[PDB]
Amino acid sequence: LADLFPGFGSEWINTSSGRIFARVGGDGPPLLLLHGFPQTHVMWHRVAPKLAERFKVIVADLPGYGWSDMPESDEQHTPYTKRAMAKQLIEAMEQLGHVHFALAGHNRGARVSYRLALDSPGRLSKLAVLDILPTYEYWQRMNRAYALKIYHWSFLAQPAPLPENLLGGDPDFYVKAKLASWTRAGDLSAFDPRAVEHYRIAFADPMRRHVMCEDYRAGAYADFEHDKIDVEAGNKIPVPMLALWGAPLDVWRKWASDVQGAPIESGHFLPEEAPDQTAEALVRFFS
Amino acid sequence: LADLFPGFGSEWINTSSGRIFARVGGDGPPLLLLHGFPQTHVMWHRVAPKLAERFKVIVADLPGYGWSDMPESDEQHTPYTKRAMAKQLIEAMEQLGHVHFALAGHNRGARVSYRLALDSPGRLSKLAVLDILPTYEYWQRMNRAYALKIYHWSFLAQPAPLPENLLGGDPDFYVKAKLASWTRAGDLSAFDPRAVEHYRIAFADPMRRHVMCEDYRAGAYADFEHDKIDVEAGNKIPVPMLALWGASGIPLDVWRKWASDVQGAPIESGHFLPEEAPDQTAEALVRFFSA
Ligand SMILES: [Ca+2]
Ligand SMILES: [Cl-]
Ligand SMILES: [Cl-]
Ligand SMILES: [Cl-]
Ligand SMILES: [Cl-]
Ligand SMILES: [Cl-]
Repeated sequence: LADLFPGFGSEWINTSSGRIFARVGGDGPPLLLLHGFPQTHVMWHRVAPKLAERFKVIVADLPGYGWSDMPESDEQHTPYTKRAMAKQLIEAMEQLGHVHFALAGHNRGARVSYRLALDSPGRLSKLAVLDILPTYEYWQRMNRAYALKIYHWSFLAQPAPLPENLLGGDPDFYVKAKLASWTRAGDLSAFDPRAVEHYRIAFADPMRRHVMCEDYRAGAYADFEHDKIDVEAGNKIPVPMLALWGAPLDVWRKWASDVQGAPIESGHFLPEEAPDQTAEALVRFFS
Repeated sequence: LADLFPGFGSEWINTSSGRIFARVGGDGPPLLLLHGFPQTHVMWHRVAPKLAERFKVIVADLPGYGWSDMPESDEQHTPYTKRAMAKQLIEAMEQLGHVHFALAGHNRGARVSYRLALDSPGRLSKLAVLDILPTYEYWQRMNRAYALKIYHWSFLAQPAPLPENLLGGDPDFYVKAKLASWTRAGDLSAFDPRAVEHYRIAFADPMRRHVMCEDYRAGAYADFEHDKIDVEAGNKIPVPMLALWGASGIPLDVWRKWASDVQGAPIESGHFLPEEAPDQTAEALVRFFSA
């Protein structure tokens, strides 16, 4: 497994729920970067150096993902809810003395990030979300077309052990196919092979796959209900925020009072498919 | 594999799309019985002997299922569309000299049946559909709760080889889980173990699993489009129809939008009416088809 973060250290950060693994590099204002599914912190490897020219960059594995410890889940999926994950990452950031920081997230990590912003806006100076809409919005959009496109939101949310059983036959296939299918190219050619190996190794562990299913179960149930409370109360994120998407601002303006955004010429995996454009947009925004 | 239709004959019926396997028994007016997923013609074993007291009963494996041949599919899933399956079964029935017949279907076979009625109503005297709504209706209701409660429509419809590869590591566990999950009780107690073995052996063949996925792909795409044309156009089935459904399975208001002469009732059952509630299902069918 390759070290794809030149000039970054490696830290296990203690919390009350378990250690968070992170790569840490740079100097200046602090910036946390959160990956999603089916990836690890490594996804940020093409953009984190650019950001570290200006910021102290913390590139964390989500709770239960990568090298982070796996808290024990429960019937309501609680440690893998985005509220819970956000609380754990706030604790981790406190261990570093960061109580007000910038945050960028992608995929599940972006969901942690907007939930963090809704629950604890004082923690964030600025927020960026990469290629997502709020969980509530995806569920509200879940007609035939969406059910077919984002089938994994309901498949992975089926009660255990259904998805776990199926995934264990040929995990490597599935992860590689999901990586590829979500890119513009529809193959793996946008990824560094070393990064793909990180993703594959993580996905090969049944306990790590189980976490991912718990994350999607939370996405279908508690996360949805947490979002629904905010939409019903008319709550909006006050934190200055950037929404980037792969070629949404209308949607985010319903959720956030100070939001800007732009399409990036990319499939889903912006930091790997479009690293120069992504980095430039993030540096400009967070400066 | 057990013979679950003692005294019925066996036929392999040629069509332009491949052979249809059927068990054939009884005497009287012709009645075709069509199973669905993840089953075979054996699902009817607890009702067919009762029906054979009153009808000439033809218990067919769907195109690509059980012992029927498996036509090669195409990009539009054409042979596994309900339109195409219905055409094929019409040909098979003509080979037996049945150009006007009664028809009952369950699950995918019920979808073949109502599509047959929409395309070729003159073929049918009467039709029964067991524990289904039209494909269009399933998709139109789609929202979070249905996506989560009923996920396999979208999963099995993903482009190949995604579901095929996921199903190939441990097929027995998935087929058994689906059979159980759709019953009233959530276990395998409703089924004869010998029938389960038929289902398991069918599902063990990767080519048979590919057909099932193609059937669900058709269900997401062309079948949905075919139904959409009919509902939008206001076309209704004129054939007298029975909708029989499980109280723990899926209606008559829905069907009335699709059919001009429909009656129906629930039965206390999960989805698998002919196995879970065989006496009641047999009686309901005998009454409807004999009246
Ligand atoms: Ca002949
Ligand atoms: Cl996501
Ligand atoms: Cl056709
Ligand atoms: Cl069905
Ligand atoms: Cl249905
Ligand atoms: Cl009964």
